[PDB]
Amino acid sequence: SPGDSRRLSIQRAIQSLVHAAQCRNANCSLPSCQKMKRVVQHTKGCKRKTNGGCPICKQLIALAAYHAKHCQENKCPVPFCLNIKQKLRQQQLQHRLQQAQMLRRRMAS
Ligand SMILES: [Zn+2]
Ligand SMILES: [Zn+2]
Ligand SMILES: [Zn+2]
Repeated sequence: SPGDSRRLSIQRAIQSLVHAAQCRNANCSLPSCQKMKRVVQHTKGCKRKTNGGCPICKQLIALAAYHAKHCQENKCPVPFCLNIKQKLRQQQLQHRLQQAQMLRRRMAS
C-alpha cells in the first residue's frame, strides 16, 4: 500500500539520521551513513537554517519532527530535535495559560 510504504520509508530515514548524528567512524559502512552524515555536518555549519530558507535544513527539521515526537534522549544530537521538544513544551505552557484564562474570565470584572 502507499500508506505502509511512506511510513516504512520515514522510519528507515529517522533510524539513519539517529545513526549518522552520532557516528564517528569514517570507517562506517552503512549505505545511508555518508549522505546523512553530510546533511548533519551541513547543519552544524549553517547559520541561517530555516529562517533563511536553507533547503537542506528545511527538509531535516521536517524529518526531526517525525523523530522528536518519540525521542526520549536528553542530550539528543539530531539537529533540531531539542528545538522541536522546546516548541512542544512551549505549546503546553501556553495551553495551561489558556486553561487559567478560562477560569479567570469566569470570575472577571
Ligand atoms: Zn555511520
Ligand atoms: Zn542549512
Ligand atoms: Zn532526538
